[PDB]
Amino acid sequence: APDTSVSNKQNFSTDVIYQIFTDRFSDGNPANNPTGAAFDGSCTNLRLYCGGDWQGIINKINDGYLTGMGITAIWISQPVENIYSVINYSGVNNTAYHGYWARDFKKTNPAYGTMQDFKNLIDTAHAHNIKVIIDFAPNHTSPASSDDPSFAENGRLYDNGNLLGGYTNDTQNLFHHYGGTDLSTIENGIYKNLYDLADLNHNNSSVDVYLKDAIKMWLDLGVDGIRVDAVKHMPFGWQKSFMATINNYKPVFTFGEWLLGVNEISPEYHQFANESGMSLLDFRFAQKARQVFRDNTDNMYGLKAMLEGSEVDYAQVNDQVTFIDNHDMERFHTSNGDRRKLEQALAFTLTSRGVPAIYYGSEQYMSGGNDPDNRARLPSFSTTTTAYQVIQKLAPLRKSNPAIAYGSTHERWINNDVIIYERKFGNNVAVVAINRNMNTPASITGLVTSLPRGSYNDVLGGILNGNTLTVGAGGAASNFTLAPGGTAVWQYTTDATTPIIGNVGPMMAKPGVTITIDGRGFGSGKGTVYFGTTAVTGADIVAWEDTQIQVKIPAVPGGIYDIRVANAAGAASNIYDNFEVLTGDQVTVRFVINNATTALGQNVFLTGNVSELGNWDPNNAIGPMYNQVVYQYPTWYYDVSVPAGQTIEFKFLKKQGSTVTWEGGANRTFTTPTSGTATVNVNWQP
Ligand SMILES: C[C@H]1O[C@H](O[C@H]2[C@H](O)[C@@H](O)[C@H](O)O[C@@H]2CO)[C@H](O)[C@@H](O)[C@@H]1N[C@H]1C=C(CO)[C@@H](O[C@H]2O[C@H](CO)[C@@H](O)[C@H](O)[C@H]2O)[C@H](O)[C@H]1O
Ligand SMILES: [Ca+2]
Ligand SMILES: [Ca+2]
Repeated sequence: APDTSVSNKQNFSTDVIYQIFTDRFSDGNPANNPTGAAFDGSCTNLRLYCGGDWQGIINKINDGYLTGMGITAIWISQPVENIYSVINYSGVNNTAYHGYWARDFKKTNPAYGTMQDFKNLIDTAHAHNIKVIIDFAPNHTSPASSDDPSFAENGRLYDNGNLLGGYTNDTQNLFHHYGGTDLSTIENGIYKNLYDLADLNHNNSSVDVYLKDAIKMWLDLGVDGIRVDAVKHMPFGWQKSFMATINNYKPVFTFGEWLLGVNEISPEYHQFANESGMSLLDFRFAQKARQVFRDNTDNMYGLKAMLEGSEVDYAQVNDQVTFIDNHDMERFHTSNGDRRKLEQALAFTLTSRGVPAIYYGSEQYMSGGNDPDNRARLPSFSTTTTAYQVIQKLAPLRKSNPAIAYGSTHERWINNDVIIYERKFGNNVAVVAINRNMNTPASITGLVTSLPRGSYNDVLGGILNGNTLTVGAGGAASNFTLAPGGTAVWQYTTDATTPIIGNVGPMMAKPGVTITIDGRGFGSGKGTVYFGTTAVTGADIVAWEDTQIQVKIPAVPGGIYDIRVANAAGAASNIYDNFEVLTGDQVTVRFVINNATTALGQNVFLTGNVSELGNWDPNNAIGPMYNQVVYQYPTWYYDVSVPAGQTIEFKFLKKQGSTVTWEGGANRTFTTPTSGTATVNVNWQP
């Protein structure tokens, strides 16, 4: 089907996501509203339920509020049943309005709707070519005190009505009981509890299998994407086996939230987007966009350096979800902030690389500080605000112009307050000019673009004071003055004669899974897909058309491969690298090694004979292992995704800089479980 189709669950670069807090959008069914102390119909106590639901979203899709804006994907609050308690935290009452305090991952939150209401939402969104992304928060259940079992619902987890267990007297060890995190280390943030939430123990086989069973249930209901909460607070090896469960079953676009502060660049963050099998909410983008367009704490050279730096640091930058604010930030618009600042920041996000997300109420200029004040009920459904019109004119270009959905980003003109960049994909191009200075016009001289000659009209129709661009020979533009606050977008689309790959989804799966390769210029007739030098042709190519190919992963050994497409005429595409072929289905095994004493700067790692363990390469070994919370030094431990049902060979090693010290003796062997969990507990062999 085409790359822009609503049925494309794997890749979202052609979409614009509207992020809805279900409770704060529209109460379409008053009969499902919480009663008593859990409800506030005026929505002035922002920690109570206001009444918004799935019928309210169905209504705003039907009457054209969302589709008039050009939205093609909706991201809603976690749909699962939550605790019913009103918890009083030092005077103020709190409810699960936000969907994050789960008690049954197999049932719906009835304040939002019934399972029939969820089905009706999937089907009415799809009939209007809107994809549906759900939050999924598998790190915890709800507020709990094992010392006081009467507090809230004591973190109890149910499985479709059946109690699996609570936090007090957890003889099954369904939960973690190591105390609360001080966030000092990533290790500390993973196994210790955050706030008062009952942390799930993913090394318990029942919890592992249950969470994997529950995500497949929501995939069977037709969801198109998953946003997973608190990814830096769950074992990276368990999350990799969780992604393999999704990708080897029904692959959908998945991304997580790993929060970064202003001008924080974390290698672990980039490593997670590049290796987990999921992408990330692009905080690096969001924070620099706020410094330049909102806070004025950096200028356009900072913006340029972030766009240029992130194109390299993210192995698949077209999968990162961008935004200028969301549920974990103060709203972009401030009380004394010029609305043009919000309007330019939205135009910047909508024409940039990645998958744009707009937080509900941006188009109505909502302001508010941090939680809960950034989650007020949206005040109006006015269809005529400038911000609504800016999204309406620009959001369609992600479907119609492949330079915007997939293209590279090239700075063509810049100074402290102005940037003009070009997006380019084959011969499709979009050029965007932004002057953030609200009182000084900018004289543009010397602009050269990849546009053919013509008089290009601003796609924004001059509403943000843009102008026509006259382009002559060699892509040279005639000089112009960019108005104060001016933003203009100019574009040209045409056919690709040669194959170009813009995006691939999923990026990690076992042999036989169908992956989706999107781009332009593939042609009508089936050609060849290369995974490395292995060619797959004929019946293994499930679908071929000019913008999308669906092909089965060949039976190649586990490892990472370059993908390349050749059309029927033998013309080959660009390489899309970093694809990981798994050895098979995954299970997460806890590896524990005792008596492994180390020097300062020396850490313990694991490697072995399958690609998941780095294929005996010390530079690709698993670790550094942990050694503080679950087990303490000199015992080291780590949760590692490993192929299910087979005998692996492995050894531990110590690494300090360039020096590797391998365990002596024979190679260790272990037969892994077919999907469930397991622990290996061994002693260092000198
Ligand atoms: C649990 C929180 O998770 C998300 O934010 C994460 C992010 O995904 C991580 O990878 C990142 O690195 O750390 C962030 C912080 O954990 C999500 O976006 C947050 O909004 C989410 N917050 C929830 C959960 C709770 C905790 O029960 C609520 O806070 C309550 O807890 C405190 C202390 O007990 C009380 O004083 C408050 O009054 C409670 O509301 C939040 O309301 C809710 O937003
Ligand atoms: Ca309601
Ligand atoms: Ca955790």
